[PDB]
Amino acid sequence: MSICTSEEWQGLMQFTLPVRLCKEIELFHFDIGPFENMWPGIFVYMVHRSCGTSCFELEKLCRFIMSVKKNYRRVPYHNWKHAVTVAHCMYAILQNNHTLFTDLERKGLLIACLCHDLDHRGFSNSYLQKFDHPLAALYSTSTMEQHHFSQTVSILQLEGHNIFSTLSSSEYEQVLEIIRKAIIATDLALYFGNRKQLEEMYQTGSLNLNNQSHRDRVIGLMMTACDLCSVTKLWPVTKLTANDIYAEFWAEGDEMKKLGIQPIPMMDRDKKDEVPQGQLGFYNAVAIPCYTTLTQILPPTEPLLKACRDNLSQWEKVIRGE
Ligand SMILES: CCCc1nc(C)c2c(C)nc3cc(OCc4ccc5ccccc5n4)ccc3n12
Ligand SMILES: [Mg+2]
Ligand SMILES: [Zn+2]
Repeated sequence: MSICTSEEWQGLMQFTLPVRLCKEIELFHFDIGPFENMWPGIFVYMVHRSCGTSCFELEKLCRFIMSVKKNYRRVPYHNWKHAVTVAHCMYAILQNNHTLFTDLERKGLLIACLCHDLDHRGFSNSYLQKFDHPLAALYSTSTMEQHHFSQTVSILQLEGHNIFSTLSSSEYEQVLEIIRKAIIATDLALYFGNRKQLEEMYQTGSLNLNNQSHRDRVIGLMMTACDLCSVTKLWPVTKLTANDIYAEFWAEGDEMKKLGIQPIPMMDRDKKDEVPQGQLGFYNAVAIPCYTTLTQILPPTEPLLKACRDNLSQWEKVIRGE
């Protein structure tokens, strides 16, 4: 497992954020894209702002973040950029719904988002379970996500990395649970059930944030919303991100071909033409319903729904040749 150098976490301690970035970070549609060098410092800032400067021991935090960074691989999409992207969206939702969530939860959720794709390979849970690869035997379901959490704990177990040590064993065990459920929730195979339950609970008015299982379900949908948030950016960022995703999908399809298996059209680079229709279907069946139910449960998150509506509109425009 990769460990940051002495030169990386200390430099991060030194980092400060420009004034104009402080303002824009608060926007849902903010794109971290153009600020690569500043990405670690952006997360620190977000953590300090959301949780408090007294929250974690700075030195332990810097080690943790820079070591998380080194455990993201050089893959087209499920990389370090994705991790910070997802953490930022979480920060925006949390800032607009601050007191609905406890100190511990905001700490856990921010750290969970950063680590939620730790050591991703560019391969889906479908690939691994239908090939093997020991990970699918180690985790029969949810599968990469179980691996991501395993990695999260491993990095915490590195010397001077455990940011949660100053917590009482009660709060400590809780924050791990928060992180575990939240990371697992990022398996999209689970999202569909989750959103139906939440839809059912909201429409009937059963929904109660004092109810832990309800609260667990809300957190998981927030995770889905953050995980998918590239659909909520300005169109050219969304379109550029779509390239990265397909780069990974097609590379998975290519390894499948090498091993004598036909991949689905989504992972088939020969089926490039079907992308806009595939996107349209993803927005209609996944993204739109996600951000709709989210807006219902958390009204301040509506700009997320709006941006996704806008991007759906764009994909429709591509389909009809415009
Ligand atoms: C697994 C990553 C989840 C995810 N995060 C984002 C942020 C996206 C985004 C933005 N788009 C996604 C599109 C998908 O599949 C859609 C699809 C379905 C059938 C196809 C057939 C041929 C060509 C492309 C197809 N695409 C599947 C997952 C998508 N996705
Ligand atoms: Mg994932
Ligand atoms: Zn992800």
